Amino acid sequence: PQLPEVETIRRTLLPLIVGKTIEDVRIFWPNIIRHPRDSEAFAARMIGQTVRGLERRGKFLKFLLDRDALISHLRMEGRYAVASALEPLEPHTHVVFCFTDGSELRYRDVRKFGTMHVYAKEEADRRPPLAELGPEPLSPAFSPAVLAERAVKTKRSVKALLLDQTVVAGFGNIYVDESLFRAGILPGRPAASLSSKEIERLHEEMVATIGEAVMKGGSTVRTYVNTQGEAGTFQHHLYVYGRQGNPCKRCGTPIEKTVVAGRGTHYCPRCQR
DNA sequence: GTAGACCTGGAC
DNA sequence: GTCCAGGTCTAC
Ligand SMILES: [Zn+2]
Repeated sequence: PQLPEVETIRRTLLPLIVGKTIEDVRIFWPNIIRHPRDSEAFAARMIGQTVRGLERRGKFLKFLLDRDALISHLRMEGRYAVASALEPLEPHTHVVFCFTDGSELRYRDVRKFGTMHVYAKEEADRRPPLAELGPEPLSPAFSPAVLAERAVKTKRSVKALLLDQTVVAGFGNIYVDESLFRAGILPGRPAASLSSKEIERLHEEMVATIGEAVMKGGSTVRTYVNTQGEAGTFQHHLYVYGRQGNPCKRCGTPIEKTVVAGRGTHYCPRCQR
C-alpha cells in the first residue's frame, strides 16, 4: 500500500471505528509491535482509550486516541477490517483491537512485515518512523524546488530518489514507475542528470498520478482492497507497472521490465528517455 | 548502490 | 521447485 491505498483505507475505516472505546488488545505476532517494544505495555496503555480520529502521513496510518497516537505501517500485505468479536478470525490476523460495543478492529498481514508504534500524540511526529518523512505530495510543501533540491545533490537513480520517503512521502514501486513514464524519464538515470524542465514535469506527473489514484480508490494489482474488502480501480489506468511484454499505451512499443534500486522496474524504452 | 533480511502464499 | 511481491532496513 502506497499513499492512495493507505488513504482509501483511511477514509473507509474511520467511520467504522470513530467513537469506539478500546476494551482489549490481543497480539498474536509480537514482532509487529515496535514501540513500546514490550507488547504487553503496548496493549495495556491503549485499553480505555477512545478512537477520536484517523489520519495519514505518507504511507502510515495515524490512529488518534485520547492520549496516544497509534502509528501503523501496512508494508506489503497489512490490511484492516472491522467485524464482530463473536466471529472466528480470518487467517493471518496478528493483532486485534476489541471495542466495548462488541465489535473489533482486525489487522491481517500474511508476510508479517507491518509495524505498529504508539506514542503520546505530541511525540509521534518527532520520533520514528514519522520523524524524517518528506512532505506530502498533494500539499504545497511538495514542489519542483523540493525535488530539485534533493535531485541535484545525488548520483543515484531518479527512481531510488522517488522511493525515498525522506524526499517525498507516499510513492512506491507502482507510482514511481507510472510517474516517470508519464514524465517521459527513464527510471535508471541519475537524478542529478535531470534538467529543470524534466524535474518540473516529473513533479507535475507525480502530483497528478497520486491524485488520480486516490480518486480511483488505489490500485489492486495483487492483494489490495479497501476496508470494505473492495478493490480499487486505478490498475486499469496503469501505463507501465505490471505491463511488461504488453504494448505501450502511447506508442505501442512493448513495455519492459528490469531491476533498478533492487526492485522490479517497468518502463517504455521509447517514451522514456 | 545492492544482496540479504523478514515471511508467506501464488503463478509457472 | 524457482521466482515474485503496493516496503524498508542493513551489512559487504
Ligand atoms: Zn511508449
